[PDB]
Amino acid sequence: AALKDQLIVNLLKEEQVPQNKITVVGVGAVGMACAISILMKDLADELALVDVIEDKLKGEMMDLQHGSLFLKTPKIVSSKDYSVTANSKLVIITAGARQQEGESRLNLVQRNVNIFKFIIPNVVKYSPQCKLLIVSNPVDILTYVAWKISGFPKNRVIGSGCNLDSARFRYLMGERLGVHPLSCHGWVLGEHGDSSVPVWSGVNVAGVSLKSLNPQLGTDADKEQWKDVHKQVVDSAYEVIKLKGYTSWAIGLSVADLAESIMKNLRRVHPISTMIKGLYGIKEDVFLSVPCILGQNGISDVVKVTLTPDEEARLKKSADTLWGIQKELQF
Amino acid sequence: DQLIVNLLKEEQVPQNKITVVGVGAVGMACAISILMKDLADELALVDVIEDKLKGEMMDLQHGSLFLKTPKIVSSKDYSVTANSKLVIITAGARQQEGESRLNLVQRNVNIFKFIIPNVVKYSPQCKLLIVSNPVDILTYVAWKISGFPKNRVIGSGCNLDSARFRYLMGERLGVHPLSCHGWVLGEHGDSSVPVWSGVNVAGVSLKSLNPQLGTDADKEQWKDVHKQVVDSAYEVIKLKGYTSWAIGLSVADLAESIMKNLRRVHPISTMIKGLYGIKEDVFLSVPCILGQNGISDVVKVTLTPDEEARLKKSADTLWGIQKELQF
Amino acid sequence: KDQLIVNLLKEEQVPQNKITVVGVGAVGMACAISILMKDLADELALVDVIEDKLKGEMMDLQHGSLFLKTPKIVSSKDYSVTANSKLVIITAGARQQEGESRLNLVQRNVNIFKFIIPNVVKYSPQCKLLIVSNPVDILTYVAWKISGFPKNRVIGSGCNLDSARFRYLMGERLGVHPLSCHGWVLGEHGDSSVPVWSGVNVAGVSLKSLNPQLGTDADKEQWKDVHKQVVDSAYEVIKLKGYTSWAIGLSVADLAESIMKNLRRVHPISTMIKGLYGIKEDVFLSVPCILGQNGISDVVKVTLTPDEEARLKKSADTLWGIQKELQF
Amino acid sequence: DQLIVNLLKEEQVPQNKITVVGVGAVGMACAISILMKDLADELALVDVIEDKLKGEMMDLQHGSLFLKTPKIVSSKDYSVTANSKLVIITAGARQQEGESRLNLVQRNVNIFKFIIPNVVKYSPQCKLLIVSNPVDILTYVAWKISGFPKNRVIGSGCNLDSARFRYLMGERLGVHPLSCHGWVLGEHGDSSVPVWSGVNVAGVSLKSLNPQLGTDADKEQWKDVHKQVVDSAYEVIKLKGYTSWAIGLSVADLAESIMKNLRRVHPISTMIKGLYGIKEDVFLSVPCILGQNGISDVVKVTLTPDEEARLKKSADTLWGIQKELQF
Repeated sequence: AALKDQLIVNLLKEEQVPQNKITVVGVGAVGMACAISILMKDLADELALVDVIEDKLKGEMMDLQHGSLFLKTPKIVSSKDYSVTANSKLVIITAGARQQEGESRLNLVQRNVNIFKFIIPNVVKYSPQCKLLIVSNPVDILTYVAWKISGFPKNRVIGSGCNLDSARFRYLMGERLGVHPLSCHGWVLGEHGDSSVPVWSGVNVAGVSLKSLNPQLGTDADKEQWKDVHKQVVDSAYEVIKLKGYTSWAIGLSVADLAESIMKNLRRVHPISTMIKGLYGIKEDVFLSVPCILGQNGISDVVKVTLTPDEEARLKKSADTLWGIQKELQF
Repeated sequence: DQLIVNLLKEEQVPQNKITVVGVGAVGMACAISILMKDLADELALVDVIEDKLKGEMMDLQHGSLFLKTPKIVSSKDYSVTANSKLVIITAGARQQEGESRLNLVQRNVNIFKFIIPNVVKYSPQCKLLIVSNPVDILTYVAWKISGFPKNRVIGSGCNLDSARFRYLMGERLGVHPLSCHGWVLGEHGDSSVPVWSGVNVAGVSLKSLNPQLGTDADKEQWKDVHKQVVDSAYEVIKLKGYTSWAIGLSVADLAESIMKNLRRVHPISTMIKGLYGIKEDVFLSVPCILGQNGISDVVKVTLTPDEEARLKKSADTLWGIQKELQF
Repeated sequence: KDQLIVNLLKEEQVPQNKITVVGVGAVGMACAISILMKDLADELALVDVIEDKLKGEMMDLQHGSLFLKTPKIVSSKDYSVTANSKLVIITAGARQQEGESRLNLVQRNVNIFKFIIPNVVKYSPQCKLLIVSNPVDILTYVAWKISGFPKNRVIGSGCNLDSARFRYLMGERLGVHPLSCHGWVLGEHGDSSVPVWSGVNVAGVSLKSLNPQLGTDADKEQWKDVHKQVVDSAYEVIKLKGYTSWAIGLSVADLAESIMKNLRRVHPISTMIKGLYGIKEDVFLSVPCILGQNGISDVVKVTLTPDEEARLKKSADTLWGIQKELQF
Repeated sequence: DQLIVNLLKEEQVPQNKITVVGVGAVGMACAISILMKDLADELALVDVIEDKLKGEMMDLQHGSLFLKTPKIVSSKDYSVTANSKLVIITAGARQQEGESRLNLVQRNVNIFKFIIPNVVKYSPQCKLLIVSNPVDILTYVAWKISGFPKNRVIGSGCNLDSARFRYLMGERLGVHPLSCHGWVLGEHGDSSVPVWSGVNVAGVSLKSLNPQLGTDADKEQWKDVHKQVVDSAYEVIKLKGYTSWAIGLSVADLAESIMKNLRRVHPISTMIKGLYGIKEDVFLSVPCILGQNGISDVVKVTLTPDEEARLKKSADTLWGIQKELQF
């Protein structure tokens, strides 16, 4: 308009050329938790939202845009069309059918396959070089699904996996000791949720392992009953869902932590879900959480945790179960 | 005990504590924004619905690894709010269809006669920040019930209205809203006043370049920007059912000024008797200096006669409702 | 270690948000620490001709890595270390000596820039250039000429720190945070800068509308002394501590933030103003500029009084009178 | 006051104030790090050279627009430090060539007999963080002159040594130092102790994979990492003449745990009489829990016989000198 041209003289015709762009697919509670956390950590210069419900999608977009004065992310966009996501560095998948009472993982996954067969090829088309971060449950199997459909190399398809399980473990460990979770170390690996593995040998403060002071740590003979910390981790989502109906804030913060390592090329070590065929005795195409070095090319390296026979067996059983489900999937 | 050796029988007194009352979408957006900005060393949540409260508290605690707020607590018992520097009220009644204004406001008075005295009892020195709508009269109600001096009872007012104005302003100009200046004042919502004489970029008044700016003669109809602001909450509610994120960021911005004693200027709701021709105890949004004692100073905005009449009218409407309230 | 970490990907890292600082004097290291603590870069490169000092500064920054989010800090006298920078900040140059004319001082900076700038352009053809070396406005012209860059990608820090100082002093007078005190100092950085009194305001309330003599000798609040303090600032600080560093470092990192995050905020920085503001020469002067990922894309047009006009024109004449004598 | 109307007679007092004593390169690096981490609502600087002091203050004030610390003050008079939560001591004297270690400490005692009583008069409830070298003995000196309980007198100790270890470890492994764990304890400087048993990534002890880790038979020669840690300051001093940036960031990390009550674990200098077989009043670095009350708890590291003997030898040297100081 004329007033704008009285106020401002334009000296450059510029192109879009997005530079540090993140897409979040799905604007349910998880997706919007991821979105607000990413915004308040200044990780992106452009944020795109995608979902199939157009009213909801646009109203979330607008609500975020109205806070722009208080943010440092200049462009917030949304559309049901995936061209809005073009040139993302990182695309976060939180969409999918949510599990019904009594529904098996096989049935739920199969319900999601038709959804992912639409989303993933669309994401890959408009951002052929992006990293894919899968959050939708069940996380380990859906990361496999996204990997197979995308054709992406394994380093660029990542499941959020046990990142939050380990965060929950450290929160509860810290509450017990009276120390901040940042200084309380412990790793929950393997399958996300009920079959995860607390690696008791690695639980430590300031490099002092608890098991060195308490040889019964994590067993039924343990006088402090640290096995119940892992049980609380396993039961956390059910507990929160019972009180408030869903979880959102912690997974959103967890996912923004992963986004930070990717966008900033930090090469921090995260318990996240990666294709571990060839490692820990696994012989099939399976995604499980191990400590992964996460940076600008996704997962480039893994730490080799020394596992006991019991821990290794729990891992192999998960991989067998996972593979048993996956080979029954109709793509 | 074998791992950690205690050396100090110390007792924990909260130094920079904030309480949010109400854990609906508005209160939780305030909570998450306050946690992300590292403004409190303790966050307390209060609501009457005990399971939903506890579940929100737990969801936040599970993210502690990613935060710098080492204690997050909740309870329907207001003792958990003790020693808050700042208490943010988002609870209240929603209008029933066919219910009248005063009657809705009176129901809010009855609600606040429980909430405010419990807040005052455990944090006698806190600042009170009222976000519940309708904000201007409910700030008055909180002020009356609390007994606090006026500098320590604040309404969020037109803070979000102005941020929306600066967002829409920035879209027309291709400029970041941080560099687009404009002020919406008065009664939050439909009767608010955009002060066209102050709209500027880099100290260049837009009205000086477009003398009809804001009027019906405006060739670019910039009054539609203020209409978009007035309709904003309505459009978003229609689309997604409620608003949460923008009000949360806006309230965290006020909390930052208070907790860090910044003395930035915000368009917030304060008790303006004595100014802009107002004679009664009424709260309207003007530019306020916000710091560790609340609102200590106001910027005197030169208003046109039409603008001044609008402020006076909405002050009359507010006082008409307020003098019928039963405390 | 191969037993501990198993490599899964053969990767060649390309930095995506790299910044270079040229010159590791006090101004350069202040820009460096501020940029690191604002998490603006995924890689920081330092360049300087003093090899020992340069390496000691790099090591000292690297030892703080644990407390930072910038995973790679490198340095060399060789500009290959700067390859693929989004943003290159020049603080190096010559300092005037006893008996040396201004023209000769600037010419020594030209000859220095004739080594630095072509090396910067060799390794980062698409970078934005931010010139901090004094005399700022002339040397931004020198860098632009030598680089062959289009004007949107050569930025001089200009009056950014001057306006920040004005806003600090304004906030001290009023008891308001400088974030809420608005005023613009434009034109030439330093002695000949121009305070645009018409724009000084709080919350959109122009102080001149309340005080018609604002900024004049008849002003009873004597606001002219605020600008005089702005002009004298560097001199007072240099007299007391020997140099200035912290403030310019913070203001450069504020500029770096708008560029790296494509914010399109408005800053009083030095841009090639030929054909604008009544100016006819290829000269750099500070006006309110829209700063983003392509540099300066747009300029706000401040309405100037006749006095303000004449001062900007006079600065343009002064700058051009020097620039036309230079040997590139 | 046509522009601003005052509404409140406030006698403002600082709520989150930090003081830095000494504006040499270490002190100013501490200051800029603390300003940029938004840790304080007021920052005070103190030193004996008035021109240098005022100029550093002015240089910081001129960046206020880019900060969130609304008051920055300085003086040589300690009244400017009143009501500090935390006071950081970086001032002192450097060992001249041919000067005995005992004489150097005593010269620092004499300076501290002026500094510490003035700090304590104006901030009787502060935590004291001693950065001046040699840190371990000077934390003792400040403790004795202040009369403070041990929890409130903290030496920066081995915090930076461990950060350098983790930097060098991360460089060897291709991993960010945040994910590389290792602890350097004891006396800051040539005699520090690297606790090889705690060195790990993701809870995987490197010693479990390499039993010779840190010994002369170590095929990867990790002992050279701790030698680099010990030689670091000397190398950087040789190249640029002093060190500043890293110690500044390290101090601001400790200030963060104090100001925000984080209760993180840091390898810092604390009175450890009663632990590790030590029977005198000496300060050494062990893993401490750091919060709003200073050092409240300590992690009990299992030390091998060699490691226990290094720590006890440092204790003996420390006490040997401390025994001979004139207070």
